[PDB]
Amino acid sequence: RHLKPFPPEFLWGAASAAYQVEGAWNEDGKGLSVWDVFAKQPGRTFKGTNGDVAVDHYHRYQEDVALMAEMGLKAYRFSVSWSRVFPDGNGAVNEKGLDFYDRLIEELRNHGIEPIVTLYHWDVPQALMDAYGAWESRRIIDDFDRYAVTLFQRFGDRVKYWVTLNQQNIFISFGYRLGLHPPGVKDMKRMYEANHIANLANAKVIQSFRHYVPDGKIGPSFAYSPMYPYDSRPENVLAFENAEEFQNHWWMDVYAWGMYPQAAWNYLESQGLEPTVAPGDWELLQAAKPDFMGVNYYQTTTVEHNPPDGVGTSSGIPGLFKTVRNPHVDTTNWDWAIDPVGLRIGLRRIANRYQLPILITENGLGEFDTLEPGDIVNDDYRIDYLRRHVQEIQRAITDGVDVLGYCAWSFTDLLSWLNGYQKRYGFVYVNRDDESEKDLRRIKKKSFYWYQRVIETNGAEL
Amino acid sequence: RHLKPFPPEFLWGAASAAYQVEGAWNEDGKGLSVWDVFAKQPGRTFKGTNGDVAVDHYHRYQEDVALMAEMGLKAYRFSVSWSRVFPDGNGAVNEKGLDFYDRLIEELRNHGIEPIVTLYHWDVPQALMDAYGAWESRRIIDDFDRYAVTLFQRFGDRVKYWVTLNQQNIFISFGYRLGLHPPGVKDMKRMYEANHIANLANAKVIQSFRHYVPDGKIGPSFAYSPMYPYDSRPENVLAFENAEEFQNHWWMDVYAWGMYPQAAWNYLESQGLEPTVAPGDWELLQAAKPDFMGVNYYQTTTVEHNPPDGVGTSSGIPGLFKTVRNPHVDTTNWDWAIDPVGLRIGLRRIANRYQLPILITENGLGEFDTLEPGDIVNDDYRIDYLRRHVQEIQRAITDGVDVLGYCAWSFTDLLSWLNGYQKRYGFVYVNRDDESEKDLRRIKKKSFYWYQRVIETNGAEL
Repeated sequence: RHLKPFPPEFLWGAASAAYQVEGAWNEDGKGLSVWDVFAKQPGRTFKGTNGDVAVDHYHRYQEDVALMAEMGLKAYRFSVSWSRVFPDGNGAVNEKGLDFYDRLIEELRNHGIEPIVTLYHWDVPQALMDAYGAWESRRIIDDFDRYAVTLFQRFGDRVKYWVTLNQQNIFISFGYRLGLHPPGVKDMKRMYEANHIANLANAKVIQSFRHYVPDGKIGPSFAYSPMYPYDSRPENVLAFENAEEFQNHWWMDVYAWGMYPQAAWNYLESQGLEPTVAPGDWELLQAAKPDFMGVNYYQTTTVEHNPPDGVGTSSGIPGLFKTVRNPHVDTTNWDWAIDPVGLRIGLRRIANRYQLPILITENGLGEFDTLEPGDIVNDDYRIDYLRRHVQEIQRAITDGVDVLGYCAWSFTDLLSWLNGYQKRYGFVYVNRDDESEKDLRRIKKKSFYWYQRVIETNGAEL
Repeated sequence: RHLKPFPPEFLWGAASAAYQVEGAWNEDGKGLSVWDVFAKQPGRTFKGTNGDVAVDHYHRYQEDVALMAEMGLKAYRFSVSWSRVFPDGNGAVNEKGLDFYDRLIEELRNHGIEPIVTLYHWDVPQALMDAYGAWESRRIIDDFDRYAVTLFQRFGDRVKYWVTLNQQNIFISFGYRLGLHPPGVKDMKRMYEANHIANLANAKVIQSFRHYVPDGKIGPSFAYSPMYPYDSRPENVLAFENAEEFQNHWWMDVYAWGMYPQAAWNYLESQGLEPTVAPGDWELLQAAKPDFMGVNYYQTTTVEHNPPDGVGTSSGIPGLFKTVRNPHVDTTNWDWAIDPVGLRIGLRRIANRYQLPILITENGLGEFDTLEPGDIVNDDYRIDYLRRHVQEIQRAITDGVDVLGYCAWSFTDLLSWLNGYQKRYGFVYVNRDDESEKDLRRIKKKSFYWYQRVIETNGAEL
């Protein structure tokens, strides 16, 4: 057993999200997104940081793409801001907004970089929330489809790889169960209704894609934390079965097969939480097969048995499972797990269950970076993290998983949703902080040159 | 939470296998099976025990069925001895052989017991082995199909439930990898070829069944030991992924989906062990969907990481996994785990992966029963084992698994393949041992009356 090489056209990539990078929040006719409004609620974000300017990629995209070309990136995954294209969500298309993405795509294409367009990264126009509650209304299905079709028509000739909803499980759960993200709701019944509507929207746009981009490849991207049982106690293995189905299959089985898993469905039904199903829903969900599963990966989760009066720090569902710290994985300086083998396990699970190729749409290390004199940022810790994950991807490929590419999170430093700028993810440091924009200058970190060498050798030198 | 009741037509059953019970090995024109010949090789079986007489069910079937009716069995699962029906495997049908099964089916029906006919329990006629190597030749596909169709034509009007191959993973692995069962070969390449041919034979007969028994239900039965990781060490979870796929999905994915899992396939191909595929193979395997998955269950298996220089007591595959004792389950007197929750886990896994109904075709406890004065057998240990498993089945039904029935192994004591008679499995003790058949009298054990009560109450007291 020697390791297989990465395939010749492997998409070595890096990624961002529109609200986190663009700025220009009110320029060129752009409408308000739910995040523009949410982040301006006092106390919501660290030091009141928000996306008004972010790292100003909207104005600095030429420099950023030039840096991507210097690195030799094979692919750049970005999201399109719906509120730039339809400021009111529906209604009139904004040609200024589409023209930004056209210029970005042209810059990428002129440097030989594959664009990977992500339709949705959490920024539905505020006008749709006001009009009908956004993801809680079936009205969004057609509005999202009209938006996606517009993008397919404008860019399908130049963009082969598309992601639909990015981390639906996050925007739905954080928005409707934990109340951390818009709309700030804590209501499981509403969460599962909005989730079902998002599932229908995903399926509808994949159907549209088959018409407008017949040679393209499309898929949703799932924030995947593979579950582990704590030990071989039967009750803990059963907790693992419950958790993997409830947290992971609940989304990925719908994406791949168009069907919710039955044990989870029956539990939700027993709680009065299962979504409302309309005639035609199952037919639509089953008729929208993706070309790949997108995977956003940071860590695994370990679970154990949870008595019916137990946990609802540990989280879980009474009678089904609760989380427990895994003593067998490392942690970051923020006490989150580092588990590169877990990425191999997740890739293996997706191939084994769904036989789908996988695009890793997000993986990276957030850490304080120190800017040293001479514009030097020594981030060996980020190189170590990325190296270990890429090594495990190579082992998954050797096992037989079809991995289409790997998008490191992120290309440049970016604004986090709630925590400001100090925990940085980029290959490229952006000189700004939570207090001021400074000069917004871009500074290549050591990891930039490391990844440049990874790409040059197609992953042979890590 | 309220447990669901066992469904109104739940098949409370018990089971046997032809070679293990019938005797009459050379009567009424029956041809030699591979087991008739194999068990007579010196040293092959304990004390030279063999199936010449076994417990003489061929002559005593009326008494045995009368005991089943006294117990109130809803179903009796038995296997048909191919060599009674086609003494040479192909060629001329033997009407006396069919007449035995006709009389057995009529006896069951007259007592209100549902027959569950198992086509194949390891006893291919020796003439097919002599002519072409039995399961190593594609010739067996049509010969097995002709045998199955004969049974469908004669009995399809009276038998709704059919099992095709019973525990293919055992007869193939023991016959061609471990050399413990006929033909006594130890050659992994030959094992995987014979296994592929058995897969095609299974699919072919299910296809034929659709033509001849339009209201029937058919499926294969898999000897399922669900795998557990030892703990939440990533390498042990990975070992579990490898083990569940290689040991379990390798068979059940072919049965349910008509496809071998890719990581296991690629491992075999790297060893030069993958089977030879002919045009039409995938089409046939994919077009023969079963109505249920049959499950033979005794215990789970716990696994841990196994370096490429490791185990090949513990067993495993270097670089994939190795077994390890599970400290969290009880054990039988033969180091078998007792893990009723593991049965719930296995049922949940089959429902979650394949959405198939499940017929539990075999589950039971083997122990050295003592015949006490007054013809009393106090087998409280067997009652305890069965009770715990039936309770876990009810929990699986409550979770949403469609369990069609439960066949306790076995109805009467029977001959084991290699280990004689002393480790007994029956509800009904048979007075014989390894040295002689004694008088073969049938004696109800305490567990007989326990299960009688379970059936009478439809499980409602457990």
